[PDB]
Formats: sequence, structure tokens, C-alpha cells
Amino acid sequence: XXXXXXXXXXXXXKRISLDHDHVKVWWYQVSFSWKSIIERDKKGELEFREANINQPFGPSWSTTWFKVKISLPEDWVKSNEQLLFQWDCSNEGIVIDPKTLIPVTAFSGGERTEYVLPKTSDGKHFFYIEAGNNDDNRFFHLRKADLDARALYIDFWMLGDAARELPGDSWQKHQARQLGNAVMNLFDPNDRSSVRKCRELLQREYFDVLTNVYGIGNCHIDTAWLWPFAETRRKIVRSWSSQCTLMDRFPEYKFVASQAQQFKWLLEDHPEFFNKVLIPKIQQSQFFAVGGTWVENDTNIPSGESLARQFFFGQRFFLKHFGLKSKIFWLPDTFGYSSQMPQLCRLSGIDKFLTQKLSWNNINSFPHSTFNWAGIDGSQLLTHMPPGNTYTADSHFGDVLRTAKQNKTPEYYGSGLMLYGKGDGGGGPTEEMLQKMRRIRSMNNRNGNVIPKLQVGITVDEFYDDILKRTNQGHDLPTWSGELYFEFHRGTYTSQAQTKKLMRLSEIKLHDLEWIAAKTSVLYPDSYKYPSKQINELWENVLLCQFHDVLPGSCIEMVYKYEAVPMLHNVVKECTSLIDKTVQFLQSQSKADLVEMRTLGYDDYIVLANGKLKVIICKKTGVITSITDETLGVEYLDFVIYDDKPLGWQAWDTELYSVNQYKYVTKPKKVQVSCNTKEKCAVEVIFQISEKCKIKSVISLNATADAKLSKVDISTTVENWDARNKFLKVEFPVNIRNDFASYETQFGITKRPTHYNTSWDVAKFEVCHHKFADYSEYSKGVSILNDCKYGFSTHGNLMRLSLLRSPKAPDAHADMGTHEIKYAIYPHRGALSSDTVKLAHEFNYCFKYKLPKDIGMNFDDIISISGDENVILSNIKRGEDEQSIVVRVYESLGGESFASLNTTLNLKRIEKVDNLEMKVYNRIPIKLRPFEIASFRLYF
Amino acid sequence: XXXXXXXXXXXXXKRISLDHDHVKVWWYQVSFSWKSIIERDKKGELEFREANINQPFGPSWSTTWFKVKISLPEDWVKSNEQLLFQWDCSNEGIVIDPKTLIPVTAFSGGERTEYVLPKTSDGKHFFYIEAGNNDDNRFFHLRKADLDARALYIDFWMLGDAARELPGDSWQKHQARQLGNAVMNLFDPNDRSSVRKCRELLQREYFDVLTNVYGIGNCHIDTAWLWPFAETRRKIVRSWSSQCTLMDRFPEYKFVASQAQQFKWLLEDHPEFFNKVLIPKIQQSQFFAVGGTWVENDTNIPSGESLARQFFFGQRFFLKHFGLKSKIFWLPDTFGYSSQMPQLCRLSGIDKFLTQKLSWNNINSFPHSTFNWAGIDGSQLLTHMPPGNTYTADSHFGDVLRTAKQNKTPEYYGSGLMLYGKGDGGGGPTEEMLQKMRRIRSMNNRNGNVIPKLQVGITVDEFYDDILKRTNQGHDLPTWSGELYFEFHRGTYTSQAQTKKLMRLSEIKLHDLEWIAAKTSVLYPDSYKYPSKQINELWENVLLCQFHDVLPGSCIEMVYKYEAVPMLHNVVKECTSLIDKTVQFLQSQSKADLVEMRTLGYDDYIVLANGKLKVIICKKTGVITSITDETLGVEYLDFVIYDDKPLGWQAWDTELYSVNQYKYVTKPKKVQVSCNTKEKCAVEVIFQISEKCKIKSVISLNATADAKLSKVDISTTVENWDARNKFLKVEFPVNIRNDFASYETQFGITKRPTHYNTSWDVAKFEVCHHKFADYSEYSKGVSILNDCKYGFSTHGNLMRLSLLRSPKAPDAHADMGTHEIKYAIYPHRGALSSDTVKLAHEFNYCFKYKLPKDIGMNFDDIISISGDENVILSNIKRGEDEQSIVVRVYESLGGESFASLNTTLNLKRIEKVDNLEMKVYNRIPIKLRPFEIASFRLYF
Repeated sequence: XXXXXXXXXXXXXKRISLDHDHVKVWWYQVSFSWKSIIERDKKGELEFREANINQPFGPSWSTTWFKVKISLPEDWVKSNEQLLFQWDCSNEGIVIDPKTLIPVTAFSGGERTEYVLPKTSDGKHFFYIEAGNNDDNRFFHLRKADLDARALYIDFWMLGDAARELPGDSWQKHQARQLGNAVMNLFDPNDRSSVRKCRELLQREYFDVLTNVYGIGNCHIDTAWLWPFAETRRKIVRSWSSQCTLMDRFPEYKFVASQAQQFKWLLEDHPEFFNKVLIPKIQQSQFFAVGGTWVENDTNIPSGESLARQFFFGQRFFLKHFGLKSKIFWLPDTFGYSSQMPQLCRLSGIDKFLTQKLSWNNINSFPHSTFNWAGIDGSQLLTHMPPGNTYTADSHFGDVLRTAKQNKTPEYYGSGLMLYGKGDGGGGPTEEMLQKMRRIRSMNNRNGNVIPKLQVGITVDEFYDDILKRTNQGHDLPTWSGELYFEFHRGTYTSQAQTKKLMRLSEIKLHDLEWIAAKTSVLYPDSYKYPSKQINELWENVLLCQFHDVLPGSCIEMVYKYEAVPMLHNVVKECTSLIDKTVQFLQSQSKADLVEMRTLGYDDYIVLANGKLKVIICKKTGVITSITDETLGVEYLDFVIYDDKPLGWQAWDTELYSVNQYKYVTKPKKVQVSCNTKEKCAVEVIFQISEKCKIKSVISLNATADAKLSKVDISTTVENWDARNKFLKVEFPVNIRNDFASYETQFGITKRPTHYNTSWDVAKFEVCHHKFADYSEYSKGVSILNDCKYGFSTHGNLMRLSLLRSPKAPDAHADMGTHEIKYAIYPHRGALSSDTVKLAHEFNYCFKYKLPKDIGMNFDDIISISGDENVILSNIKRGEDEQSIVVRVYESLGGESFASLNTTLNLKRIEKVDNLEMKVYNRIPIKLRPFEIASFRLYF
Repeated sequence: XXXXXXXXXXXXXKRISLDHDHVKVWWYQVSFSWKSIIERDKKGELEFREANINQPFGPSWSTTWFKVKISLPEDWVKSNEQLLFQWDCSNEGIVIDPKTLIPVTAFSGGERTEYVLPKTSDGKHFFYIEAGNNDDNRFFHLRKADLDARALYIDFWMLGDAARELPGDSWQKHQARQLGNAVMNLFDPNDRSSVRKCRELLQREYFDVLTNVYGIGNCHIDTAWLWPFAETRRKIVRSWSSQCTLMDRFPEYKFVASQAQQFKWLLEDHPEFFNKVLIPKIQQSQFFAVGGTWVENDTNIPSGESLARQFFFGQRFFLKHFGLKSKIFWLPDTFGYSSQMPQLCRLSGIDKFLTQKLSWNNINSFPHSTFNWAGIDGSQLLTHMPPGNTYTADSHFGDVLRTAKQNKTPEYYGSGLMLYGKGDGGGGPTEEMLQKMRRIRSMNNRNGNVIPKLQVGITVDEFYDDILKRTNQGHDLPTWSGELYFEFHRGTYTSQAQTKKLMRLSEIKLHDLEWIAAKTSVLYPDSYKYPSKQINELWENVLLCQFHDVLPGSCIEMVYKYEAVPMLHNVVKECTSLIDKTVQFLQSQSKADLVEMRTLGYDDYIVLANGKLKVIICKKTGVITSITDETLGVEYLDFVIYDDKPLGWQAWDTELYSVNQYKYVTKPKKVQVSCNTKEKCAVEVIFQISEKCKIKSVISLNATADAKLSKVDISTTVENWDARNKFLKVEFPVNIRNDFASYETQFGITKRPTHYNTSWDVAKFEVCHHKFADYSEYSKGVSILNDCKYGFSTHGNLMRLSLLRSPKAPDAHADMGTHEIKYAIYPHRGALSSDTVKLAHEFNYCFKYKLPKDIGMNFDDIISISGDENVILSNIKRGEDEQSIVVRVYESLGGESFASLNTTLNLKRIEKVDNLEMKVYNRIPIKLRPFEIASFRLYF
């Protein structure tokens, strides 16, 4: 059918010319800054040397600079020709043509790329290019030219490619075939006069339901990944330069940036001439900042304060010369989404959101891609969702009509959605031939509006103007309550808990000193008292490791050591330095000060004797048998049984072997008890397994009301040895029947069933959590507190916490070494149903005691008339510039009770203020809605 | 490709002979019993007259008898020929060849059918056949014959039909084509010698992974449907006779019967010779009784007592000569299934269940058709599920390989499942050519076991022996918690509430006198005291209208009048007669007796002033604005707003018009108040709509602690007029956020979300309920009590009760006429969370007061030491034969608390006994499991 005759023939087979200049070429390498090397160039004879040939290398962390001094050949003849220099793209680097140094040019784009030499100025210039190693040898040759001949070659390549994508039943496929025919006729027998003429004839063969197809070129950059931050800091400057050279070459282009800190990275590295580059670039057009967010992160693990700073400290750039923005919120690589996001968005002045994964196309009780998200708070979020092709559809895309068809099926709207650029790497490239892409697509389809029109230059702001018109304001709409569920690729989330232990301890610790440091305002006045400039710098370093890829611990071994480096550590070390600092001139009013933040036995007979409860491990079995309440009457049989099953997948996802029996840790145990006291009781029982390894958990608790508490504390200490690729968990089967699982999400409590959605794919079902998870019919249940482990699962009502994971990924630090784990099991009652939530989250508190000399009185309870047990205040902090402070509260128990808010203060005034710390004229609500975040601001 | 050459040719086109006997033929009709007409035949000249021709008719409820006296033609020649008489099947009737009357023969089979004349006895006999009218004229002609020639014609017809079903890619399709070729060769030119010879040649062309394909011929009969009970009582005797004549013709055949009462219907109508027919039939083989159930019904609407009697009173036949049974439970036409069924099955000694609808094939978190059902009680149920082809796959099936392929995909097992016979009609037919069906399918596939073997004679009992072997005992298995959800065809469930009002009032009323009538045992001894024989006859009539098709009210107009007839009415009338009877010699110990069963204002300012709560309707709007708790703090905005939307579908399913605006009942209302008192407060507000109709609801409640109660009572009285095809509902939006909806199912409380499963198809989502439905985060919520309406819906947390429905089905009584409706709205609190459930269900109680002369003392509280608020005792009754009584309890609140059971009695003993009232040796449990039915028995 002549299918392989037209397609594979001409696609393979003045005009393009290749000249070679061997001399004047220099090479440089550092085996030990662009401004530092410019002074080391002209002076004497340094490591800069003549290359003139291909330079091989070997694996190193070193970077290799390269210098090419080119003299323009002849005068007029080769000037009209297009000047070009081809380079082989290495792992990283930069390219410059500095005098002395004005420019910064793009590198990080794909292995194929073009560098244009200015035809405006006739003379000799210089070139500075470095190549990051990880080895990749560069192929460098000068390439002259024509533009019209190469255009036809590209247009034909995108022609026949579009012929294959078009339906064979349509006449267009037979048309495009005949179009690929006539072109091949004059193209074959090597004729320049025919090629240029045939290009004109092809255009004549080209030009002879309201819908729209658009796209926005973007670069998604991970600040920490298998390449480090310092190296990727050089990678982000390559993303800006590719646009700058594209602007003069092509107009109407659109770029978006998920990092507000990206601006600062460029302003710190290139403060001089590139601060004045951004202003005409951003203000006029062609640039948009999405979300104005300081960090792109997973929202499940951290608190709302992490989401509070990124909005506020990312809005700080708006105070500088900046501020052309968009209403879209972009978290493409983020796994999972919080249920408080619809509430956080509207308050942050951002009305749109984008989600890559976590969706399906079918009747789900859900129509399509485009979606209006209604959280459990009751608020609504209009969000724009890309199809199942994700962001890799338009990434490095020359295929034209290929994914255009697959985009139309999931989406209805009046139009589709395309995201240009790659989100996997040091940063995404932006192709320079996109100008022809938009043009050649306007060659196939006619102009005027009848058939869908092709415009790549439209902005999402105008796109959101279209959705406000076509579709109704709505009452009954696409509706999904809570979060979304698809293949999560949880992976490292529960793996390498040691980086969580450091972070989660640093999380609370940095969240510790915040508010109380504003309570010393009255004591010693200067600015009064608050580490405004001091704590601002603190949040700068912490948010850097909190990114979506970095925080769970999925990365190479090099940057993983930078996670356990002072980056995480010194934060705790500086905060523990400040907490011992501010105390000196403060606590001096305290003789003996207990510092805590709030606002108002037997062996053979196997018993630990007390009133509250009883939990018993059988003899020689090693497994807890009876957990039973006398007053309640609930008896348990199948507790705390540790289970170890291997893992055969990589760091990304988790895939267990087919029907693999999980090895129990039960063995010929021995019995022991740590101490002897009414205050302290710890009974020790040893567990062992094949390839002997010591797995230790501890038992701690306070009796009743001599010790006082309602909850046990069980901490696990395990030093891993030998066998890798294993996944360890501890089971807490409730032996109870409930279709609902109580779990506390970020700023609230979400309601999720015991069984996953019927559309679920992956066998293994695990859920990420903050602190505790419960099962409650409201008259009773079982509550499980935990530390350093964010994961858990619903087994058919068997509570299983994930202690450790060891992926087969190329990381050797995820396998062996000691670990300190902690968790708990708590008895549940209807009266204690609101108590278990209160005794869970903030239990991470660490007791600390210190005393100065005595002059004063140390008892002051300064909080004013609120007293709501159903509400919990997560964050209260100051401002930037005044020093007005903000107060943010959220209701713990919601969905049933309507919390009356009497919260107020004295000696000053108060007004309700959103999460962006921006002034809002409703006033303080006397009653809080269920599952509502209440944030306020305080002024003198 | 010669596809239509072989298939449509020979399929259309001594041997078959047609003779006509005009004389000796008689006809009979009753325009005004088989035993009554036999005495009216030979005597004188009655309405029995000579027919000899085709007799036309007209629509009537009459039945037309027919008599054919046939003399055997010649002697030997036409004796060897197969004697047959063809009849045109009418709506109903019976066929007999009585001397004087021995036989009863089958009729109700399809319009085509065969009646064989005995070749054993040479002589003259008689024929008695009646035809039910609803007119259908009968075509009657005597047909002689051969058996070998007709066999080839059938075998060839099932051959070419199997050729089309077989894949064209396989050689079998090309083979069967060539098989259809050679046969057509000798068949075409009218040769008897060739046909008989070619039949032998075809058999030679026939005969030349472990799996099994089986089936069981069955007849599903609805006792009340578009044809009445008295008429279908004649229809059930036609189902038995078709088997009896089939037994001698073909062996190994299997029949099953979902009705245990079906035996009694035959024993009452034919007590003499047909009581001795069943014993060799059932005992040896070929017959199985499924479930031993008295009735086949919807389990959602009635109580457990209805499910208790059907097992017990259906097990009464086992006491007679009976009792070859099966472990399968069959409810094919039943819409929806209870969650207590896994618990009820194991106790009833029945380990298997069958479900037609309510399933899907995909990964649902569910593998396949075959399923092990785990209820919310924790118990497991192994159930056998037919594919998506339901029971109509093998119904009237000559198509052979057709549905054989579609059966294999949903099911894995080692084998598939097929159900022969039709479940829609007066009763299902069983074809007589099934003998050849099993044989011809053994002609295509070889014998011995390699390929799947075809046996239609295997019993499900042996089938359950295979499932115990191949598959594992299991831990992780197919798992679905609670009920199942697919297209329900709710329909008449909420339509025609008047038949529910009569039944639901009769439900409780018949459930009333049961236990307390055993409490008078000591008073006047004879047998002591209990209506053992009296209340047994009561349950006989009531269960008759409780069937799955009859109870919801989906039926013709004729039997619908039989629903409102004394059948439902006299039950209440006889029970209200007995309650005024037994009182006379009982209550005489009571001077003044209050009889109840248990065991221990303003207008312009628009307010009804009291302490407990406040509910306000705005002026002129007609809609309730603020329902607010002061102590709790929950304020409501959007209550009790009646909504009317039309309906464009039939009685079966419910389909609303595409985006049709539901008309509000708001209008220029006027304000009024019924009475004036602290005891009685009713404020009246009128509603009206287009084509004016008076829609009235009432307001009743008791204040606090002069009136005392925690709950309002709102009863609706509406007389329908004019416009039909409408669906009326009243909305109670909570204005709250909950992912869970609290609802009390039969014997317990099931947990269902606010959103339907993602695999749901139909837009409109409505749920059937018993009494109340709630939404609880356990600290608060909203409780809705209702009467006579079993339906409700979850709108995104808007409570909507269905008042009335008017389908477009051919029933004129579902449209107009008055209706009395009642419901309620209740305030919810954590402490009252167990109270709302207690104040909901049994509120249907009706106050009654009567007094006799005074001698005695009327206060005795006889219950002994239980006192569990979380448990509720639904039923306690006596036995059959002694007169030992049984006690059945079930826990209301479960899934959280483990209820300690101290329940016991005095002066006698007690033992745990299952739902079948059969003696069980665990003893009385001291603690009850969550969601567990506890049934016991009491002996002297």
C-alpha cells in the first residue's frame, strides 16, 4: 500500500556546510565561578591549554571548561549563511560569550541544540563553556549554512509524521501521503533550485465546531535530586537563558515557574545585569509565576506552617519589583493532596489548582478531567487537570497530531490542555523550533474560526476567563470529597525513617520557638522582642529540604548525606542554641521553672497490676493475647505482632512478590524486666529471626489516678543487618467490625473507609498519616499513636504501622544501620473520643528543664478567654515589616459540632486575616464552622 | 464466503403426518375444579358441546374447557408412528387424561409443546383441557408421525446454530460448515432412505484443561403477579407435571424449588394420589428443595421475624415425609440483600447463597463471580453467583454454544454455572428436548476427561464438594462488606405507600401479640396459655403478600385490589379482635391499666417558646430557616422543604428527565395554628402548586422536663389530584460535612458513606431504609424518623424522604387518591447518640387503653436482670409442638463496644438456639459480639 515507501524514504536519505577550525581553541579543567575564571584566563599560562581535538575523560565530580575563539570566515559570503556551533550536552554546565561578561546562555537543553552567532556585529568574540561530569565527552565543531532548505526538511519531517497519526480512513491521510509524494520528487536528485521551489509548491498544497488547542512551555526543576543543589543551582540559570534568546527569535511564547525562590537564586548569582533583565521580561508579557510559592512539596507529611511560609515568604518577592502572577496552583510531581487545600487556596488569593496524577477516566461519580474540587470543609476549588498523558505529552514534542487525539478524550470543556517541557531532570528544555511548530500546525489547518484554532501564545489567565463563560456557575458539578487516590508510589515515604526522625524533630523544634518568642515582647524593649530577622533566616534553610522529591528521601547517595548534614542538623543545633540563649535574660524571673506550652506486677503469673487496663503477652509465644476493658467490656485476641515481608521493587513504587509468606518474628523468647518501680515499668521480651538480628521495642506508660497518664508508649530500636530488600511492619489487629477509619489529616480529621475504592489497582493498600489513626463507632475503638513513621494500612481492620523499608534502588544507605522508632496503643471510649485526638498529635514534645538565679515570680497564664476543646491552635507568629503578629486556629473535631468561638485578647484589637497574612476586613467569628481554619492578626 | 448459503438454506426449506378428526370433540366454557366438572360431563346435555372447528373468543376472566375423544387409527401401522396432539398455549389452564381421574399433566410451558399418547395400552381415552383467558384462541389438531427423521432435523438445526457461535478463525467453524454441507446434500431431494442414512453418516462425522459445564432445570414462580394467586395456584401444578412426564422420558434431570409452601399447595389441591407421587420423586434423586423457605421476599423492608418464620415454618415440611435438601439459598428476583444474611444462613443450617444481580466484572477490589461473603457481623458466607447473563441465559435455550463463552469470562473456579428455565411468568417451562441437548453436546465434544465434560445431571451438593477441594479454605479471599450495589430498580418500593401503611401497621401488629401471649401462661392453665394453633394460622395469610414482587406493590390492578382486600385488612381486624379478646379474662386483674411493652408561643414574632430547641419558619416564605442548638452551637439554614419532580419511567426502574427543574411548593402561604395549650402545639402553614392541590403536613412534639419528649413528630396528609407521573420528596439539608451516613438496617446498623461507589451507573441515588437515618461525627448530627416511607437519599448531605411516587406503569391506582404520611426530625448529641436509635424504630407504637371490673393488682415487671441499652430484643416466641419458647436478641450499637450479656431468667433453664429454633448445645454467652444476633430457647 506504499506505506513504507513514502514514510521511511525521504525521511532518511548556501546549503548546510561543515567547516573545521582546529586552532584558537582552548580547554580547561578543575580537578581541585565564571567571574573567577575570567581573571585566570589572559594572565600567564594556566591550566587553560590548546585542545583542537576531541577530549576523552573519566568519572569525576569535576567540571571541564572550554574556550573557542572564532574568526569570521571571509566577509560577505559566509555571513549570509547561518552561523552555528554544535556541542554535545554533558550532565551540566554553562555557556558564555562574555565581554567582559555581559551574557549568560542556555546549556541544559537536550543533547541536540543550537547556538546562534550574532550577524549584527562583525568581528571576533570569545566562548566560555563548562561541562559537568558524572564520563561524557563533548563533540565540538563549527557549523555554517540554508534556513529555507532546512525549513523544508523539518516541515516535511513533521508532515509525514502527521500523516501516520491521522486516521487512514480519512482522506487527509491519503492527502498527506500525496503531499509527501510530490515533495520527494524534486528532493531526491540533489537540486538546490528544485528544493527551494518545491518548498513553495508544498505551501500551495497546504493552504487552499468551536474548539481550542493551546500549550505553555514550562520547566519543572527539582532543587535536590540525584544531582545536588549547588550543581542544580547552575542548572536553573540555563532555564532562563533559553527563554531570553527565544524571545527575540519568537514572540508570544509563554513560560511559567513553580518556584518563587527561583527568582532569588538568579538574583543572588547574577545580581548586576540580570536584575534588569527580568523587569521588561516579566512585566510586559510571556512570563507568569504560578502560585507564588517558595517550595514545591508533599503536603501530607508537614504541618500547615510549612504551607503558610511558602505562600507568605514567596509573596515577599511581590514587595520587590515583580508581581505579574496567575491563579493556578501547580504540584505535578507531588504525591497526594491535602483536604485543606480548597480552604488554603481561596484565602491565599489563588483560585485554581493543577494535578497530574490521582485521577481516572470513566463514570466514577465523576465526569472528566476538568474538575471543581469541594473539600470536606465545604469550600469549593476550581482546578484544571491534565489528561492521563500527564506532563510528558508535550515534553520534547515534534510529533504534532500524535497526542492531540488522546488529549481530547479525557477532557470535554470547549478546549484541551497541553503542558510543554520535561519535568524530569536538572531542569526542562524549551525547543527553539516551537515557532515553526505553531506555524506548520497553522499550515495543515486553515485560519479564521470554524475548526479548532491553534494558538500557543494564550495565557492561563485568559483560559480561566473562558471557563467562567461557557460552563455554568454551578451547583451540581463534578464532585470528589477529600483527597484523590491512584497509584501513589509511596516508596521512600516510609523508607529511611532516619531522615524523617531528624526532620520531624526539627519540624516541631522550629515550630516551637515561634510564638512564645513574641511573648517576651514586654520584658526588654528595643524593637520589643522577637527574632524577626533571625527566625526568617531559619525558615530559609529548612524549607530547602522540604521539597516533594527531597523530603521523603528518594534521591542519590550523595545528596542523601547532605540531608543528614548540618542542613537538617544545624537547624536543631541553632534552635537549641537560641532556646538556651533567650532563656538567660528571660527565665531569670524563675527560681525553678517547668517549661511546657499549653493553654489551661509479676512475671510467672504474667501481669502488670494496675486499675486502668490490662495488656498481656502469653508465655513463650511473644504475642500479646488479651487487651480488655472491664468497664467497656471489649476483649481483644489477635496485639503488637511484628511482621516482615520482602520488597522486589525500586524506590518509586512498592511491589511485593506474588503470594509471599510474611515471616513472623516469633521465636524461643526469654522474659525480662527493665526496672522496678510504681513510677517506671518496662517488661522486656526478645525477638529474633533468621540471620540473627536484634529487634527491640520498649514498653512505657503511666498507671492512673504513682504514675499518671491514659496512654502507653512503645518505642522500637532496631539495628539492621544482613538481608536487604525487606519491609518491616507491626500489626495491631482490633478484632472489631467497622466500615470507617478515623484518621487525622493536616489541619483536621478526614473520614476514610476500611476498604479502598472499587477502582483501585495496586494490591497493597497503605495510607500516609501524621500522628494517629483510629477506628470508632463512637462508643469505643482503638487508637494508635506513632512517631517517625508516617505510613500505615487498613487490612480489614488490622492496624499495621511501617517501621522501616529497604528499596532495591541504587542507594546503599537505605539498607543497614540502626534506627530509633516510637509508637503507641490507646484505649478508646465515647467520652475519651475527643481525648484520644488531643493526646496524640503533640505528644512529640520533649521535656526540658533549666534554672537561673532567683528574682521574680514565674507563674503567668497569659491566654484570654477561649477554652475550646474541639479546636486546636497550630500556629501563631509575627509579620515581616509594626511587627504585627498573626493567630491561626483550626477545629480538631468537625463534621458534627459547630464550635462557638469566643477567642479574643486584651489591651489590643484583632481582625480576621487569611493564610497569606493579608488584611481582611469579615471580623472575628463568634462561631467556627466544622473543619474550618480560623486565622487572625494582632495589631498594637 | 458461502455463509448465508449453508446457514439459511436447509434450516428453512413414517415421516411427519397430519390427520384431522373433527367428530368426538367437545368444548366447554364457564361464564359464571376438575372434580366438579367430571360429574357434569356424562350426565344429560350440559354446556359441553360439539366444537370440531377453531373457536374464537373475546377478553374475559373466564376459563374454557376442552374435550377431545380420540380413537386409535387402524391397528399396527399408525401405532409405530409417534402419536402427538398440538395445542396453542393460552394464558393458563390444565390438561388431563382422567380415568376416573388419575393424572395431572403439564400446560404452562411455551406456545410450542408436545403431548404424548401412551402406546402401551390399546384403546380409547379422554382428554380434559381448560384455557385461561386474559383473547387467545387455541389451535388443536391431532399429529401422527419419524422419531429418527425429526431427530436429524433438530440435530442439524442445533448444528448450524453452533457453527455461527464458534469462532470463524478456528477450524471448527469451517468443519461445522462442511458438516452442514454433506447433510444438506441428501436432505434436499426428499428421500426418506437418504435422510435416515445421512443421519448415521453425520454421527460418524461427529465422533472421531479440566473444566465442567453443568446446569439445573428450574422454575421460578411468583405467587402473586399480574395474574392472581388463585389462578397461579393452577399454574404451579403444571410445573410438577412437566417433570413427572420428563422423568420416564429422560433420567438424571434436576429440578429445584424456591418455595417450601409449593409442596403444601400441591398437597392441598391434590391430596390423594399426588402425595404418594412426591415420595419416590424427591427421596431417590432428581429433586432438591432450595433453602427450605416458605416465602421468597425482599429482606430490606420487613423485620427478622418474617425471615424467622419462613425458615421455621418451611422446615415444618421436614417433619412430614420430605427432607432431601440443599445448602444453597436462592433469591434471584429479590432486589437488594441484608447484611445479617451471613449470620442468618449459618444458623439456619444453610451454607450457600445465590444472587442474580448486584455485581460487576472488573477489579473492584473483587475478583470474580464466585464469592465468599463476609458480613459486617464478621461471619463469612460462601455464595455462588451466576454471571451477568443472569437466569435468562439458559432459559428456553436451544442455542447451545452461544452463552457458553460469555459464561466463562466472569467466572474462574474450575467450572461455570448455568440456570435453566424462565423466572418471568406464571411459572417456568422445562423443555423435553433437553435429553438431546445433553447428547448432541456430547456429540460435538468427545468423551473421557481431557476437554470440559458436559453433564446436566450433577447436583449443586456435589458442586459444593468440588469448591471445598480445589480452592483453599482461605483467609484473604474475595471480600465485600455490607450489602451489594447495582441498578436496584427501586421503583414501586416508594410508590403506593398505602399498601405499606397497611402492611407496616400489620407488621408490628402481628409482631405485637406474639410474646406477651406467652406471659399469661400461668394465669389460666389448660395448655397453659398461648395461641399456638391460632397464631400459626395468622402467619400463614400474612407471609403470602410479603413476597418480593408483591410487597413493594409492583403488579397489575386486579391483584392490587387484593392487597387492600381483607388479606391485609382482616389480619389487623382479627388481631384487633384477639387483643380485645384475651384482655377480657386477663386484664380483669387491672382496675385502670396503661398497656405498653418495654423492659424498664407566638405568631407575628414567629416563635414557639420552650427550652429544648427552636425551629422557625420564615414569614411568607414557607421554608424553615433556623434549627439551632444553644448548648451545642450548631445553626442550620437551608429545613423541611418539599420538592416535586416528575418521573418518565415505568414501575420497575426510576428514570428522571434530563436536567428537569424540580418544582418547589412555595407559594403565597397563610399562617395558622391548630390548638392552644402547653400540652398540644401545632402551627399550620399552607402549601399549594399549579393545578391546585392541598399538600398538608402536621407539627407535633412534647416540650421538655407540660409535655415531655426529645423528638418532634411531623405527619403529612396529601390527597393527590390531576397531574400524574410525578415524584414527591421532602428535603432536610443538614448543612454539615460528613463522609459517613448512619443508617439502621435489619437487625443492626450498617455503615454507608455519603457518596455512592465509583462504579455506580444510574444518576439518581436513593437508599431503602427501615425507620431512621442519621449523620454523625459522634459529637453531633441530625436524626430523621419516618413512617410508611422506606426510601431516602444522600444528596451531598441533604436528607430527602420520599413521600409518594406515581409510575407510568399500567396501574391507575398508583396515581390519585389520599395518603397519610408521617415522619420526624431529631436533634443529635454524643450523649443522645445511643438515644436517637432507641427513640426511632419502635415509635410506631399506638396508644391503647381499656379497663375491666376491679379485682387484683395490675403492676408486675417480670423481666429478669439484663439491662443492656446497646442491645434490643426484636422477637421472643413459642415453638410448634412442650410449647417451649424462644428468645432472640440483637445488639443495636455495634462495631465499637463489646456488649456484656447478663441476660437470663428464673424458675427454668435456658440454652442458645439458632434462627431455625433448633437445639444448640454453646451456652448463653456472658458477652455479645458487636453486630451479633443472640437467640435462645426456654424450657420448663
